[PDB]
Amino acid sequence: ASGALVFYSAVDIGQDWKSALQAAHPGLDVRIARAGDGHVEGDPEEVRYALVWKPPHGFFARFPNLKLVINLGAGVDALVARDDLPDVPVTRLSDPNMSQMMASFVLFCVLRHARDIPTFERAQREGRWHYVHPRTAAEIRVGVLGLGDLGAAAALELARHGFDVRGWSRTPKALEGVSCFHGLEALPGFLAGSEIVVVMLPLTPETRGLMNAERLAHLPRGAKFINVARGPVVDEAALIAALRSGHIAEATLDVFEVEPLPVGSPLWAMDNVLVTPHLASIAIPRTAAPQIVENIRRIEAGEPVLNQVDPRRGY
Amino acid sequence: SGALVFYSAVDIGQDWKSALQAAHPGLDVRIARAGDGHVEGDPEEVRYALVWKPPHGFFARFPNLKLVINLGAGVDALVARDDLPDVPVTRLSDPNMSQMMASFVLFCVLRHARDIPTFERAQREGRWHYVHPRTAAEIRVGVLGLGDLGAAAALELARHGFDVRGWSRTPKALEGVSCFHGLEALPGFLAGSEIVVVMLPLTPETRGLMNAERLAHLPRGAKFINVARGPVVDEAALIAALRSGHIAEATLDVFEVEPLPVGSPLWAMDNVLVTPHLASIAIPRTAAPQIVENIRRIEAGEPVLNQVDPRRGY
Ligand SMILES: NC(=O)C1=CN([C@@H]2O[C@H](COP(=O)(O)OP(=O)(O)OC[C@H]3O[C@@H](n4cnc5c(N)ncnc54)[C@H](OP(=O)(O)O)[C@@H]3O)[C@@H](O)[C@H]2O)C=CC1
Ligand SMILES: NC(=O)C1=CN([C@@H]2O[C@H](COP(=O)(O)OP(=O)(O)OC[C@H]3O[C@@H](n4cnc5c(N)ncnc54)[C@H](OP(=O)(O)O)[C@@H]3O)[C@@H](O)[C@H]2O)C=CC1
Repeated sequence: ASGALVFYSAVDIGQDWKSALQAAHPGLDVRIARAGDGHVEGDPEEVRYALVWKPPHGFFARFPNLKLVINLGAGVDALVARDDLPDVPVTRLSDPNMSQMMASFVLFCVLRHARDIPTFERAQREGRWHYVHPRTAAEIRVGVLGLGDLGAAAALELARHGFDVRGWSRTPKALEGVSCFHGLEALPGFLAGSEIVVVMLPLTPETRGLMNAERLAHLPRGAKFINVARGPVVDEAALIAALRSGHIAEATLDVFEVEPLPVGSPLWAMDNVLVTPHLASIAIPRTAAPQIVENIRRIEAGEPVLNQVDPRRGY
Repeated sequence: SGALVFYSAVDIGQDWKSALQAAHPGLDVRIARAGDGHVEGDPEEVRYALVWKPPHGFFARFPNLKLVINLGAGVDALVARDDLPDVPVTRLSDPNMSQMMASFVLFCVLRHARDIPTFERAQREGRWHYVHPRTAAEIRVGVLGLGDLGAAAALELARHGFDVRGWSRTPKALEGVSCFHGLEALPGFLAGSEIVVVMLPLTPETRGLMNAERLAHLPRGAKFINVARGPVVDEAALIAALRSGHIAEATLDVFEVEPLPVGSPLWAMDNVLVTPHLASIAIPRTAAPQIVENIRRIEAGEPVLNQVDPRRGY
């Protein structure tokens, strides 16, 4: 006995999401809220599901019969910090296609550093052919901070390519072919062995500024630093200082403390830093829709929903 | 077992010697002198030769040679020699080398597929510009050559969700890859390849295969990767196709003349990535086992692994 789904995003095409959802669930009542103020036509009491990205303040209070919130990203740090969040299950998008895209992107980042590509790019700009003897993957230790839906998938993929892979999480995890560390006490040792490090942590009060000057100093000199998580997990000023002193040799950064990265940032002009504009992975309507309609079915049947977030923890 | 002679001006003989002796205790390994190939000891005891571009007449020093092993996966220079002895000729081709090449090809493809050169151009201008990412399933990737390296790369590309196709001389079946074969099918193979990866050996048939005409069969805006041999591509024709925008971007590990001459237009192109011929390499420790296994086989009268056809050139 399905109710209506309301959609809000200023940065996603409502019609694409609507078409995909209706293909997965014929006859689903989908209402596209208006960008900016969230105004939506129809009876708001019929709305039971909300698929959103950064909706206006008070948006959820429009819909008193809301049974389910779905964030349009894998991250929920802004959503869970809201004062108007209703006391219902909160879910995020986290499908195998998103997983694959993120894992492939992380692999690209790691391989790019592992195969000395920034050295060749620097040399190419000078018109210089200079052979550098390649290293095998087995020689290189790669650490993944976070072993969740995305982090574990990336770690497992890195392991397939022959890297000596390690992972860090909050609680114990077993992951075949990956050296698993857990807890804050183990973090220095985890970092000490990570020649290449990949940040795949959600942003929470515990992770905010985790990679500060002290944590960066635990990485071995010449480490390669990749952030595909959230910018404020890293103390950006401290990363810059560590890049400038040569403690961090190179970095690939998809996320930043302030996005877009301000024009004045020293990171722009550094030829040992690769800046991507926060697009490591995204949900695609056609492949994201099935899990959404499955959660609609579950909420109406009284079954527990997939990909539920803990609003207190923030992931 | 007889003695193995080693020749290379660009590989450390001691590392190869140590690895071979670990895999085959007591193996008589003789390091020939760089430049002229002079070696101490009785040359009649030498039965195996592990070489990279040895001097002219090098093999004629060793009349009891039973086996040649090239220190690369490619053998185009070796098989063109007038002094090559009529014995089995093998190349290095181990699963570690395979993995390294496959990972490198994956890096190249992902770099193009995820629009990285666009972000690098933008970064150099201090400009933040979002470009909506494409799923791997939307992107067709073609691999020219489906051998030890080519098939491994194609299979890896398929794991990442790309619509992968492959081209070879004779029919091949490769799970999850659209296989084309023969010269008649090449235009159609290329026409569907948004990203193309050259993984062909250099032979008279493949030399200049990717000429102006073949490049024109690729769709406009194609991304072009060469990790094979430079002369498979008509370099001047590639440059012209880059300049006209028919080829959007390229990643080139190999060139007609290596090192790439300083005057080449390719150096200064921000849509071209130049790497200095190092896509994949043999590592002594993991390459040695197959070499000592072929020594065992040649002495037992068993057929050798990774034999090349000197007439065909691979
Ligand atoms: N750049 C981009 O475009 C994108 C970025 N992201 C970001 O990636 C993040 C990761 O996604 P995903 O893997 O699915 O997240 P998950 O919620 O599935 O997993 C989070 C992981 O982080 C660990 N973790 C959380 N807090 C701590 C802590 N204080 N100390 C140690 N480990 C901690 C968890 O450990 P445990 O389970 O034991 O608690 C778990 O291993 C998202 O939250 C989002 O911020 C996601 C998609 C795209
Ligand atoms: N850049 C670098 O650092 C490196 C480059 N290489 C290069 O990679 C090349 C390929 O390696 P590898 O996969 O092991 O080689 P293989 O010898 O195992 O396979 C060769 C492939 O090329 C195909 N082929 C040959 N001639 C033609 C033709 N005329 N038309 C169509 N297809 C053709 C073959 O088809 P069929 O099977 O039907 O015969 C086969 O699939 C090597 O020759 C070497 O030059 C290798 C390692 C490192």
